[PDB]
Amino acid sequence: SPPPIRMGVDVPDRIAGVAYPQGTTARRLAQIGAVVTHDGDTLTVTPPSWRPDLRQPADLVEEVLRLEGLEVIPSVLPPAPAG
Amino acid sequence: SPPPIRMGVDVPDRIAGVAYPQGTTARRLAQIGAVVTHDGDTLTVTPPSWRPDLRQPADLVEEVLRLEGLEVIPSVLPPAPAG
Ligand SMILES: [Mg+2]
Ligand SMILES: [Mg+2]
Repeated sequence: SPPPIRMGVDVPDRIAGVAYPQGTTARRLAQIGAVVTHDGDTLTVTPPSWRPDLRQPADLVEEVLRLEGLEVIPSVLPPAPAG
Repeated sequence: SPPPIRMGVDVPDRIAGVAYPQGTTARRLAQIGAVVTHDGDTLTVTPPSWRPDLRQPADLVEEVLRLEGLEVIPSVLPPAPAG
């Protein structure tokens, strides 16, 4: 088993800009073969042995975003300062 | 006496972008001769008879801002819109 990863339950929601339904992050991370335990608002994710690419929370964010479909991510313009 | 004017207690703070000390708006408006009464977070300002120019909250904002001095207003570039 690779080392466990600690990540907030709403981290994929923040990076995607989408409010995913309840339990979406835990369910998708369990589908790809990882074991997820709940510690309040923080998830402890241990990726499966066949997924050594999952080392940081960003690696887990890509798993949720790609399985939920990148088409659900809205289109908002960033707040760029005066150049 | 001209009709009374209602505006928020922090309206001059918002228009100026400066967090004035508490009681600044009420002190300055009474200083120019207006009757100021308190109702929660809304000020009822009755300008004096020699100030018919004070008719709207914007007129009251000018009095607080000019007496406190426009030098305290910081230089904050607004975010660049997607032009
Ligand atoms: Mg990846
Ligand atoms: Mg004026």
